Amino acid sequence: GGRGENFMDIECFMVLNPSQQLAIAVLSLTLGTFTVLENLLVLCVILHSRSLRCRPSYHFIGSLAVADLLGSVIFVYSFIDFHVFHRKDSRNVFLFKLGGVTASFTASVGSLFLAAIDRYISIHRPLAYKRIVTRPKAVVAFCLMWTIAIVIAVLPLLGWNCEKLQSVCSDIFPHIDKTYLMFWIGVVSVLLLFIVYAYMYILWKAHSHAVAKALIVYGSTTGNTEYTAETIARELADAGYEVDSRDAASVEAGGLFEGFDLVLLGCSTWGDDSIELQDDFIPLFDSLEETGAQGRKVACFGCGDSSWEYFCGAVDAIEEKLKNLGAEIVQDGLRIDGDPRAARDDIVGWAHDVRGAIPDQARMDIELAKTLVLILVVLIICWGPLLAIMVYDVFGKMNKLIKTVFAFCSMLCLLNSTVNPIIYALRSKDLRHAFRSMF
Ligand SMILES: Cc1cc2nc3c(=O)[nH]c(=O)nc-3n(C[C@H](O)[C@H](O)[C@H](O)COP(=O)(O)O)c2cc1C
Repeated sequence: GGRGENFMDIECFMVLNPSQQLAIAVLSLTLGTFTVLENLLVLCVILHSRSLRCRPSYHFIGSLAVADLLGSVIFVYSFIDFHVFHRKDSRNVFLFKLGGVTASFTASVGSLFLAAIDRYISIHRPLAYKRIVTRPKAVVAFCLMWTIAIVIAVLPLLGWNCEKLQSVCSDIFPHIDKTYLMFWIGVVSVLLLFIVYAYMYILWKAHSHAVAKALIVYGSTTGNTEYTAETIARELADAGYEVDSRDAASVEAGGLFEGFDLVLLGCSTWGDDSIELQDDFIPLFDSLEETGAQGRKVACFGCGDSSWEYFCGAVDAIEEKLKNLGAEIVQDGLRIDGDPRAARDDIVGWAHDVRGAIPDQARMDIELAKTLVLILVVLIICWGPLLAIMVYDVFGKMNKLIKTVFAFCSMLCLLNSTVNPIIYALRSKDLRHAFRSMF
């Protein structure tokens, strides 16, 4: 060529111009540069803090984030190198760009593979897991994995080709050998098929010991016990519980506590002359034996005022019935005098003591399993469609329609690298603190 065989030179069927050309250009460039910076931000907090670069779990995030960065950098580079300067790509300069993107996804799948192995060791060798998967072990596994990932990108650059082999070309990518894609597609397809199976088994094994779901049922008229429950809700949410907070007026007692292994009942006391539970709680209290409390871990809280004869008599009545039902009361009830906002240190302190009802390792294994499946599903949603396009290319021919959706499916591949740093921020509670360490 000619017009040039250039990276990001797609068929570009244009419904509207030049607003599309102008607006999509700025939009796509801004999206790309945002990714490079936000994945550069993830790379920073990890290398910056020692409490994380010694963890084997952050050798997994850092690997993903530098894979996301390798691709987002190639995106912005090739976008500004062609849509702004209109420069031409030779054979090697083209394959290097494409190989970089290919390497970014390879290492991403390779990282999810190593994570599955770590979880398999945690499942099969829970006792000695800490001494098996160590910082020097994790570095070697990831360094090896990247060299295997890089090698595949360079293989096309180096040997496999249309030009060098005079082989059948790919209808999507210039210079690319069709039989190389079969090898590439098959390798990642097998790995992903295993990772999908593994991540399901990992998550299933993580629920065999414990689920990490807390239930909070509160009865409140003024809102003091609602504020108390919402405060307890966020402390348990940070500590790795899937917290479900419900007003007593909206629940049915039958089988209420099923599926939860921590249940926190809160109720205010309204003894005008006697002792009475908050009215929305009474229906639950009267049918409490239907909830499934026997053997379950529970604890009570409630707002009251000491100038009444029976200070927080409601939590007394609930705890006594929970004892009579064979519930496992984890600790003594929280009794808040006066305004709960003026006693927040106790509410948070109590929630911290209740937190230990389920061991840290069980909750941590569940959020690790939950986090991995989210990374995986996002990766299948974004990169999946593009892979399906490449499958259409190798076996049979393309279609005019598949060449058009490819322009938008390839943009899905980019926003996978943008939401992964967002996923790390929402689930890795330690990364948030390391971030705030640098203000
Ligand atoms: C009519 C009335 C009766 C009350 N009786 C008691 C009581 O017997 N024992 C107690 O500890 N507090 C009693 N209180 C105080 C409430 O429990 C207190 O106002 C509580 O903070 C309100 O809870 P809530 O806003 O979450 O519904 C009573 C308050 C009122 C207005």
